[PDB]
Amino acid sequence: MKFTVEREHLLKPLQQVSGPLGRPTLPILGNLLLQVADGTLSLTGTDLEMEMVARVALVQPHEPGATTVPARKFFDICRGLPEGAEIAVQLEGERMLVRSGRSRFSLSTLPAADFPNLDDWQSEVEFTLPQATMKRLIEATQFSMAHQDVRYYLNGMLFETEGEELRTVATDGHRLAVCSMPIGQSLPSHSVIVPRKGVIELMRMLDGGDNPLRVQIGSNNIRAHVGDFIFTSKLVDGRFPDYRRVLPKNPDKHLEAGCDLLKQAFARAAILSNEKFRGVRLYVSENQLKITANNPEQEEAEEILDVTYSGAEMEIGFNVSYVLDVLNALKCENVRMMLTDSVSSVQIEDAASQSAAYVVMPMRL
Amino acid sequence: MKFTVEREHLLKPLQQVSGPLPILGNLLLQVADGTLSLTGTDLEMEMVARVALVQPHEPGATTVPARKFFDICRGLPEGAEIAVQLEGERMLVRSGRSRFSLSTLPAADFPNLDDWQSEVEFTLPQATMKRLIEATQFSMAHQDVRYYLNGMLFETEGEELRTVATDGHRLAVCSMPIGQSLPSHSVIVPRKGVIELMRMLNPLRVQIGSNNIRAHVGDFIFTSKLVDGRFPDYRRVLPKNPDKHLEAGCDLLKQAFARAAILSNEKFRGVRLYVSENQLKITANNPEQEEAEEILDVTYSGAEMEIGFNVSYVLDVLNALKCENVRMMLTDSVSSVQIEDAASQSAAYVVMPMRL
Ligand SMILES: O=C(O)c1cc2[nH]c3c(c2cc1Cl)CCCC3
Ligand SMILES: [Ca+2]
Ligand SMILES: [Ca+2]
Ligand SMILES: [Ca+2]
Ligand SMILES: [Ca+2]
Ligand SMILES: [Ca+2]
Repeated sequence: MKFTVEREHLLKPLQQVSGPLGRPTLPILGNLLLQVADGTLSLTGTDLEMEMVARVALVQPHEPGATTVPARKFFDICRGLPEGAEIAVQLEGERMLVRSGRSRFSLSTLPAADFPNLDDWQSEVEFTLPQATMKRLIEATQFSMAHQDVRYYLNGMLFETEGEELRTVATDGHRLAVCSMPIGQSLPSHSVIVPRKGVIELMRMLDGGDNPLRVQIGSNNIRAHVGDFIFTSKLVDGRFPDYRRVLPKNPDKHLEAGCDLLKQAFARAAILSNEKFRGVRLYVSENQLKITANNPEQEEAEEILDVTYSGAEMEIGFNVSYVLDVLNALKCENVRMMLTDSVSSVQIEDAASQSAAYVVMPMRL
Repeated sequence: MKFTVEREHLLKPLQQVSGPLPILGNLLLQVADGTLSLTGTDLEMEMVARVALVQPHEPGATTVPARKFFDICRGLPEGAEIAVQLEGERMLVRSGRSRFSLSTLPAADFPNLDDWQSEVEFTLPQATMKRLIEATQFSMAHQDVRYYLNGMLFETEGEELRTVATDGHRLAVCSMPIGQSLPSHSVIVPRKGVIELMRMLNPLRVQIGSNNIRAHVGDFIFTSKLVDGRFPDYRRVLPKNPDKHLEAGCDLLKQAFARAAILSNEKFRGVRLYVSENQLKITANNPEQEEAEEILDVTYSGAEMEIGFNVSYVLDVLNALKCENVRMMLTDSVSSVQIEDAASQSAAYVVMPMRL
């Protein structure tokens, strides 16, 4: 194996493939697979559940072959080299030698034959969509995912195809987020759970260019194709909850308010809320919302806002962190809070769009 | 106590006094004459800020949580007026239609530092004191049992102010002329107070006493206790005669160190240096049998030798230097090495050799 590549053509691909890799349990998991074949350098990083592949064209003389080298060490060397540095790489048995100017580097290798290989799988549904659409879908729901839960299925994100739309669903049991976006393609119905790190990697590969994203989904796998990068991940088997049964059936009390004004009022009030439970009180009356928070230290905050509201008065408690999470994810001018009573969930949406909806459970305080 | 003041005039002062026991997490607010005074402390050091009050005000003093009162004022929108009044066991904060009642502790209970006399006084530009601290800060010890090293020596001599810092493995010296005739004096400022003095940096007026150090800049006053101990003489740490002189490009030397370090030992990162005529070879290796080598064009001419260095110690020096050319003054394979900028003698750095 032999290749010479300019620093900047190797740098970003190296960062991408290293994504799925802190403390590797076994030595080979800390390594990247390098392959030179048909004038192309393929790089691969894995964690047994997912793979990130980068393909790099070779304009300089090269020789076929494959080896694995430490990801972090090889990335650090290339990054450390000066801009425009020519990086000559050759496999020499047990070591891979890296040369650039009068800089010399020798890396430990493990056989390419020993590198983990995710089994082949048959695609069942395929569609293309803009990178921006995928970014929107992930950023709207990502925060609602559970962290290291025993209910493994909640630690991921549901991906749903229905009609002309692609949909994401995330919930941690306490609060729910759901976002739908049209893609202009007739789709069958699949409901697959994408793991936590898979959601991160999907988000990582969107460089904000106009390169379309090609998505393939199977019974047990998902694949995402952006530019010269191919991401494959195994899916999480389980029974993910339906969002249609979590959405409030009867929201009779609709409140409309400025998103940023609601956000900054909640943020100021949060300062004096209970440090563990993060509870804020909401009193809603005609065209006005009052936000109050108190902690065991006997401290009190109060905020008063002009809103649009015609319904009956009610008092309701919320975990302020959940509300602030929703409002930061919406990033719009006007927000809509769909209420029922003090013991039922709220539905929070963008006032101008039904494409995203949020459900937060009420709180006793 | 009662005052109404613009948000703009509180933001900067609040940030400075929240720099440095339950009462230590609070800020002392005093209203006297036509001034609001804000004080934060950690028992060792103290930061006082003054802000003028033109709106109807009432004199008095209380204490309120530092992080909370700051987060409230900063959380409010720009152009907001902030009305504050003490009402029994609570301080009421009002702006627009935002209300805040914070828990209080009496002003009489707030820990004030003992009164002390100034023995040495001098004024110097902000940029000079920044320069003096920046050049030596990294060489301070962190949690060493030798408490006198957990800080920085401030020395006056002739017309110069000098900072010295050492962790026993590497030492840093920097001298700057301030244009004033000074008495010879040395004091040790605690590392926490050193970093605080750095953040507040229009001349700075400095007052040094037997057990305290004070700094006046703008409308802020920083007072800190001194570390009571005997600090090592830098004059005896500098090598007697480093006859071997290596001159290298600062950035090239930096990058060649950072790249080689990648393949050194993860626990104690060191590189080997082979010096010959107009060439420097930087090598490194690890328990995985991995090797790095960096060849550099330099200016030397002296005798060939091999010497190892801790990567972090050298990089720290080169990052402080921020210059074109670095001069490395060597003696032998087992002795300390002096590092300086090639064009200036203001700063000197001494690093122990490392065995690899
Ligand atoms: O390596 C050196 O030149 C060196 C020598 C030193 N001798 C002493 C210290 C010291 C530091 C260095 Cl860097 C600090 C504590 C007092 C005695
Ligand atoms: Ca080799
Ligand atoms: Ca003022
Ligand atoms: Ca000032
Ligand atoms: Ca030699
Ligand atoms: Ca050696």
